[PDB]
Amino acid sequence: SRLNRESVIDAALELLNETGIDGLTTRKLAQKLGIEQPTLYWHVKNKRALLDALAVEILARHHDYSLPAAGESWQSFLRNNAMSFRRALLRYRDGAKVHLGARPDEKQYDTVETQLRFMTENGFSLRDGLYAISAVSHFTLGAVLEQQEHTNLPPLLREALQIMDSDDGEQAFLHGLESLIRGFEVQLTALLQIV
Amino acid sequence: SRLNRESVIDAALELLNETGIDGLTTRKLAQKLGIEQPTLYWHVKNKRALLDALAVEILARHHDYSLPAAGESWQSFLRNNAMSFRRALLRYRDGAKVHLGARPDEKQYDTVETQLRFMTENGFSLRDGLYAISAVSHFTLGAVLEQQEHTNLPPLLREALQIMDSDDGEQAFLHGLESLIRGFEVQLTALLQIV
Ligand SMILES: CN(C)c1ccc(O)c2c1C[C@H]1C[C@H]3[C@H](N(C)C)C(O)=C(C(N)=O)C(=O)[C@@]3(O)C(O)=C1C2=O
Ligand SMILES: CN(C)c1ccc(O)c2c1C[C@H]1C[C@H]3[C@H](N(C)C)C(O)=C(C(N)=O)C(=O)[C@@]3(O)C(O)=C1C2=O
Ligand SMILES: [Cl-]
Ligand SMILES: [Cl-]
Ligand SMILES: [Cl-]
Ligand SMILES: [Cl-]
Ligand SMILES: [Cl-]
Ligand SMILES: [Cl-]
Ligand SMILES: [Cl-]
Ligand SMILES: [Cl-]
Ligand SMILES: [Mg+2]
Ligand SMILES: [Mg+2]
Repeated sequence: SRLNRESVIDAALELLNETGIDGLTTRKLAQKLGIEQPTLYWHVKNKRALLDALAVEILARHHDYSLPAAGESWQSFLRNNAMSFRRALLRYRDGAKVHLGARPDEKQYDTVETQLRFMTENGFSLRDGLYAISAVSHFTLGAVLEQQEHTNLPPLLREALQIMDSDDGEQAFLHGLESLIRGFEVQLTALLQIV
Repeated sequence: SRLNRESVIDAALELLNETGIDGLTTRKLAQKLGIEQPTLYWHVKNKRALLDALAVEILARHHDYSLPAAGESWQSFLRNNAMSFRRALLRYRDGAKVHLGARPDEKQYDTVETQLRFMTENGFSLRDGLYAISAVSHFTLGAVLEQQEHTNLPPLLREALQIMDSDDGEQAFLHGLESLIRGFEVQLTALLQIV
């Protein structure tokens, strides 16, 4: 098949949905592409190189709300941004593990920079804006990994689980997301006051 | 060596700190114990069985704040509980991945039940208390995985990272933790009012 970057990644993602991350190997990627292992190696040095690239391509391809709209609030941008991240991470099997393992890369540097600047433009110190972004990010990754990694008992526990299972974990994600955004707001608002 | 449960786990944890989760195999556990693979298999059917057990033993051994103190608030219990979880997950290499992969097990059912009941006793609906517990849990896991899985650029990004690196990610963890607890409080407090 074609072994340009885009084609190698198409096939690696397609494989990831077949095998998950633990089973994704270069050997199996080579078979999928109908090529010998040493041909693939010209293109893809190892699995870590492969994963590094998938993590970025997944976000470039499906993470539509990297940047805020003109006039958008930081409440609404962190909302939309976190929702876009969750969806892009769920679109591929072990998506959040492929994300976790990778390097916030040169090509996304300007995305994350814009975000840190955006947050500083609406009244966050750098410090408190990076904490806001890292918490959203850590909350969203953790919920998505649980959703993905789950792939007689006491009553509350029985009912709680039954309820978590009702939907994908989206209601529990969006609820905690609102708590997190408001917590940030209550902090930002108070300034030097004891809160 | 001894192949009682406690001894098998001691050696598996010791191995996990040597290899991490990806390198932990039953074959290597057998070598570490000085036993043949089929002797180990009598004791430990596979890696998934092994991981299931480590995840639980890690919490039984080092997660000291499963349950709240007499008189403690739900703000302070979720604080202490999340801090105990983070520490227990960091005590072993890829601790959060060993946690993620496992089954909230019969032996911890009563711990998590007590917690769901505790939260309902201080004015949460079951629904809103499970969302509170799952968000703490998802936030803490995600921060711990990032801390663990991280194992020239634009300025804000440069300074932000420099700052994240200053400590282990504990300041960013404890800051987001306070936002999350307050977000919950603002929700719980309002009742039927628009907030
Ligand atoms: C530098 N900054 C404070 C941190 C701290 C800890 C982290 O674990 C991370 C960042 C940058 C953030 C930006 C977040 C952003 N958002 C809050 C989800 C985000 O939208 C993107 C993005 N490329 O669009 C990420 O790279 C991102 O998912 C990400 O992977 C990050 C990340 O992994
Ligand atoms: C049932 N409940 C709402 C959920 C939902 C999603 C989850 O991803 C989980 C739970 C139970 C929670 C309890 C939390 C608790 N805490 C909020 C951190 C906790 O202290 C424990 C514990 N055994 O002490 C967990 O099992 C726990 O870490 C855990 O692993 C959970 C977990 O994985
Ligand atoms: Cl072709
Ligand atoms: Cl080609
Ligand atoms: Cl290309
Ligand atoms: Cl491989
Ligand atoms: Cl002995
Ligand atoms: Cl023995
Ligand atoms: Cl024993
Ligand atoms: Cl194995
Ligand atoms: Mg990331
Ligand atoms: Mg858990």
